[PDB]
Amino acid sequence: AWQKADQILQKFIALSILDKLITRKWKLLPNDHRIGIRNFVVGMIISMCQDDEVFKTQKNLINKSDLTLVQILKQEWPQNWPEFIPELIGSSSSSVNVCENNMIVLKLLSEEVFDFSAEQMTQAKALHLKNSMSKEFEQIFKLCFQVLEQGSSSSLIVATLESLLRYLHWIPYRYIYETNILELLSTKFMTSPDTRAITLKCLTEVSNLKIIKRQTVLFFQNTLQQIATSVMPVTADLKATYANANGNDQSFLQDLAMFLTTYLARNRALLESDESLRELLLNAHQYLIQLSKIEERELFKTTLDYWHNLVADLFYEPLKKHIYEEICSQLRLVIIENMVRPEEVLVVENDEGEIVREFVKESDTIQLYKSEREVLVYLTHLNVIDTEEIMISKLARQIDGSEWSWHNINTLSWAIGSISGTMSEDTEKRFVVTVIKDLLDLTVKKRGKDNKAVVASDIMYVVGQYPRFLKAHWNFLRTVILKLFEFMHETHEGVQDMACDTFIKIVQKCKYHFVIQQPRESEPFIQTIIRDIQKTTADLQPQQVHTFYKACGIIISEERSVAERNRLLSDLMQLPNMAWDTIVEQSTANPTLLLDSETVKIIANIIKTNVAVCTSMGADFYPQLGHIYYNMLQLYRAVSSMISAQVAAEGLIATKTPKVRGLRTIKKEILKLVETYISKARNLDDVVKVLVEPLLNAVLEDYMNNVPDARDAEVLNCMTTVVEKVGHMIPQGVILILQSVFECTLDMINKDFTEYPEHRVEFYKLLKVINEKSFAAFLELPPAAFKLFVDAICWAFKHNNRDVEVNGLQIALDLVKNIERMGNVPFANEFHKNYFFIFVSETFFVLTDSDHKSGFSKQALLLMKLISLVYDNKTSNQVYLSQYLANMLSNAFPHLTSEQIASFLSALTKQYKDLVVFKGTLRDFLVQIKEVGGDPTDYLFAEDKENALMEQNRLEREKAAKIGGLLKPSELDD
Repeated sequence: AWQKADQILQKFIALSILDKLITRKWKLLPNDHRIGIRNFVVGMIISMCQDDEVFKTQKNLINKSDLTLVQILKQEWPQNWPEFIPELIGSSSSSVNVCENNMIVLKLLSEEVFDFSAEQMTQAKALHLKNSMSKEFEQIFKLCFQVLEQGSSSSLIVATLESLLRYLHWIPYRYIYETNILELLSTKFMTSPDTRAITLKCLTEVSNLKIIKRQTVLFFQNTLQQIATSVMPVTADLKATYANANGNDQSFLQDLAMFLTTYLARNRALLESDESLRELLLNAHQYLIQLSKIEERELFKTTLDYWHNLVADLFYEPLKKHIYEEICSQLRLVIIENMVRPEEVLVVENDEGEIVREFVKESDTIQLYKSEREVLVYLTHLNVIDTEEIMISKLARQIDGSEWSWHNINTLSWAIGSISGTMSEDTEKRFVVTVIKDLLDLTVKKRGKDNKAVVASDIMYVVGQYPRFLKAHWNFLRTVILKLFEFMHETHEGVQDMACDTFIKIVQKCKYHFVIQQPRESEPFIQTIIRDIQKTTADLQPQQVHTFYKACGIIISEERSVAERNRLLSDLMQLPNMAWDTIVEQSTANPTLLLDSETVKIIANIIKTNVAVCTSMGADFYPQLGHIYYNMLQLYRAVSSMISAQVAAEGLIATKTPKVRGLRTIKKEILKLVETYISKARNLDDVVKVLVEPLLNAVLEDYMNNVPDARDAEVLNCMTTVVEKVGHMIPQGVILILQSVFECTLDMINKDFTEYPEHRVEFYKLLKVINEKSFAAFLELPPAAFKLFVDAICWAFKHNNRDVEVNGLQIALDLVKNIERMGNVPFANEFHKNYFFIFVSETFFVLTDSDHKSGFSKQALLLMKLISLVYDNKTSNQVYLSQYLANMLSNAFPHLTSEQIASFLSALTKQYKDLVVFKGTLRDFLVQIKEVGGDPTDYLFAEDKENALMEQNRLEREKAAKIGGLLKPSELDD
């Protein structure tokens, strides 16, 4: 029906008609109608553009005719339109407006077919397009260059530069460097403010090509000269300029930062060698120092990434450092004055200059901090005298009041804390003594809740970053702890939270010092701490009280003598054990207390207190656990009746009520306490003899018999740690666990991939450890349940959730490993008959699934082991498996010919020992197979590049560890 085209032009739904044909019926038309159509569209576009009024007030229709033309080139060009570019050039010299619109065409075309993607052009497919279509990237360049030499129109030149940028990566590099285009860009087009932005982007892009030495210097020289001349001198206050600039000028300053950093990262060594370009070198860095003062996240990160490169290089190569000494001096100041907030600092300034407890934990910020800390640490090693001097003289100006402000004391505190590990122990000692004296003196000077909160957070930050100093100076340690206790009485919850966090952080390093009796002291500080605990912690929220008891438990586990450690534990637990004996009394007399918010809250917080101490004490917590254990399990049973009663009485809807939520929190914390102890228990035979049976008895039937919405995923998690630590010697216990949680949980999660997301995760963690530690339990299952196990396994690795998929694959691998192990036994024959093919097809399906971007390597390994399971067995039915696989491949890839299927099948089964080679075979074929079709292929290479990055990070970390201060104390063990 399309035929009525050429006339309507030579229009809203008229161009829409061609669009439906080009996208759905184009490759059907003979070469006849295709030459005709492409010609009358290039024709009528040209007509519109030669008329000025149509050109001016109509760019909207010229736009979608360009989009139409692009859709044509995508299909026709180059193989069936070998002379499009000549027809482009030809028609361009005939009219200025045609030429400009032709530039827009070039741009849109590259946006559609060339720079659809760009960065990952480091590969064979784009390298194909580049040097095979070289002849007409040569033409596109030549057109752009000729237009730039004799072009007049601002909008034309802009359009030309926009397409240039789009094409720079395609053009034989010869043409960028032997032409005078680089001189042209870096002078005339930097001078003109209309062309400036795009020219800078172009030149940035040039610093990213595959590489002349003289020209790269030259264009940088020109560009810097033209900025100084036409835009702003190196001395300009860019922080101010930026703050007051419009959108265009801000964008320009960002582009300048990008240009300088990218050029200098690549070409710095060039400029360092010739001691004639030193000024230009320092000048470009001086510009970046100015840019680095701008208050804008992305501009700041852009500069910082570059400084990190520079100063890491100078530290490893110190003979270069003299060159940049003044630049590094300015940079210390910029960084010290513009520190990102460490994650340890829990109070913040909002919109209305209110000091609050941050809600949000931004980890975009955590990476910015990490990079800034490293820059400051490298700068500190480069000049530790300058660094210390800056920080101490800045602190003096906080103290004399001349530069006092929240912002200034914060950034400086954060910098001081961020360089812990950079100094010798001696230099650090003198440094930290002064800083702490000054920050304490600020806590006395600066009154009001706000002041107090700001300065408290800074002093807590600093002391928590210098445990090495505290460990060596018992007097400062005690004083610092007493001050933290004082902070725990402040009304600001952010300050309290940080006081408990800092207490914990220092105790992790200094615990020994709290347990021994110090000279000058009547008793170990842990004794004093415990006796005053009720006073010390009276203002804390329960969550902070739990941290405080956690820190005490870390100190108590330093006492290696049993009677004394047990008595410290008993003393620590006096308050929660008193509350526990009371509430156990009261609640068992009147079980409806369990529906009371306050009572539930009391119980939950007792259990949480025990979890917190157990987390720190591990195996040493047993006397306390054994003190509450039976009443705790009775409480669990009692709370479980309450919950079932509300469900029976109200509906399912009961689980949404606060009463039932409150009741389940008790069950969840009890399961956490027991999981936590069993995960660290040393006495495993006692765990089995005394703890396990009452635990399974209290928890398993209750889980099995509850309604789905009232089953706690925490039961699965507790059972995973039980099986993991003692599963090897509770075979009956593991069978009960399976019997109680297996079918009923599988029923909850086998309808979709999303409902009961924690049950899903904890279910496959539990199956993986059962399959591993007590595989015999899966044989005590009736065959109907084994069948369910096999389906559940496949179901798991069908998820896109990594935290389920990885376990499904592991369990499939452990199961096949097992079946491989038993050889020619009845069960293996059953497995082949009933389950082996399910695993083969389900594995191959997820492995080929383009939507399933996770897990390639392990899936390939499982397919390898399945294939090995048959072809490595001399008496198995091998040709049957080859026929099955030929059918499966034919079905997955219907477009392959029989010989292509043959060749894939044969390469697939040729070897099944070396995973690296197998993976490569599979990838080679799947990439070829999915090229024809356009399906995605990177998922195939993603596990590898994620593994190379992790290796890269582990190497960096190992180097960083040798440089004092790069890793913070908390990251050191310890």
